[PDB]
Amino acid sequence: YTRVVWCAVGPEEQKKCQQWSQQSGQNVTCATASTTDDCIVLVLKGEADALNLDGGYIYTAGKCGLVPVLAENRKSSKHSSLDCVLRPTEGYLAVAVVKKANEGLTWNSLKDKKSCHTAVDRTAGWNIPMGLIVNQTGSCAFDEFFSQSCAPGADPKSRLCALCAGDDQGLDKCVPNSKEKYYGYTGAFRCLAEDVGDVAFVKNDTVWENTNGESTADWAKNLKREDFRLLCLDGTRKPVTEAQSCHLAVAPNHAVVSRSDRAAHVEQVLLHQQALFGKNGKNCPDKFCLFKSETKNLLFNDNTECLAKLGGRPTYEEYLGTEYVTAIANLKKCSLEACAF
Ligand SMILES: *[C@@H]1O[C@H](CO)[C@@H](O[C@@H]2O[C@H](CO)[C@@H](O)[C@H](O)[C@H]2NC(C)=O)[C@H](O)[C@H]1NC(C)=O
Ligand SMILES: C[C@@H](C(=O)O)c1cccc(Oc2ccccc2)c1
Ligand SMILES: *[C@@H]1O[C@H](CO)[C@@H](O)[C@H](O)[C@H]1NC(C)=O
Ligand SMILES: [Fe+3]
Ligand SMILES: [Zn+2]
Ligand SMILES: [Zn+2]
Repeated sequence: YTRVVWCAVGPEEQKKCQQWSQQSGQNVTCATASTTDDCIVLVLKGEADALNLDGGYIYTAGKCGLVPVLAENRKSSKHSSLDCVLRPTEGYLAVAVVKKANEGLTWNSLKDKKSCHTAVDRTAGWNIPMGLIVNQTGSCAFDEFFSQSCAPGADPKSRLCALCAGDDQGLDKCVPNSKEKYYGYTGAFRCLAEDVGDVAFVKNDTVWENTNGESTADWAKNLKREDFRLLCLDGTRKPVTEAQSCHLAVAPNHAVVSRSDRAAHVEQVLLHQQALFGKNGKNCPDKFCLFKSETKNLLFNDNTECLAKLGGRPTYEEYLGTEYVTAIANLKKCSLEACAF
């Protein structure tokens, strides 16, 4: 009676989830929805139990009363004896990436350029960079700052969707799931790499995992790191090896959320599922790896080492930290105490 219904966002997640479901002997089964917001609503209703969320999505979910359960944890430096599940999480570095060739474009000349964003309301792709730009300009006209963008989840006929490409057929332009060619970390970095946009708002790790052979994927196999630079907030440009000193912010790790009344069942099952299909897991790479999806980042980021227990049974505000929570409150002025649903 601890069976968990995962929420898959879009059909490729759904496909991975079904393979997970089948491989788990139905300890995990799958609900599917078209956007993250719809998946949150399913969980609210009790029609799904859980999914992994970006930080901006944890905020929306948390005002609706959902709670973080386990955090994604990637490759670590200090405290590396301590086992992944126990090891605290550090956050990731939100960066703004450009082409080297595009000379002279800096954090200080982004007005009227072309922008690539993971999705609207995501941490590295939107909350951080738009939060900065509104604050930098005293202006809530964030939809008027770039000339065109791919910002999945924005109005498809607005300039915020003009660069979005939609699916293999050109359908679903600007939908916030992986059918949108330029959706997500890997999508927004693609948007930049094919020179559709002038800047992509992603995290530090995306640049590395999609260059210098780390990706075999079609558009990525020939990408070279030296061809990109990070935009720092002092107006300078740096190599993508300097993310530590040229980032826009540090982001709270993506975390599994659930209904509070289900949080404990979800926690146990996921710990158990990870021992079966995570990094060194009994059945990965043999039958199934929870943490791989050929760089599509389906249901978990592909760089995820393990899902880690959280210290202090945190609220969602505590999980996100009080800096990030205000920044998001401030930004949402352009648009306090209400669940959105
Ligand atoms: C930014 O991201 C890259 C890619 O994740 C980091 O480099 C990896 O880090 C671990 C140790 O932290 C190495 O052992 C991996 O092999 C690296 N991956 C690759 C593909 O080279 C880098 O450390 C991160 N930088 C900062 C400043 O956070
Ligand atoms: C308020 C709304 C708008 O466009 O006017 C908006 C702004 C930014 C992000 C959004 O995405 C969500 C999603 C769920 C709840 C609230 C906002 C929704
Ligand atoms: C924007 O301005 C407010 C007011 O100073 C500040 O609290 C917030 O952290 C700023 N947001 C970002 C994303 O830097
Ligand atoms: Fe994120
Ligand atoms: Zn910093
Ligand atoms: Zn607390």
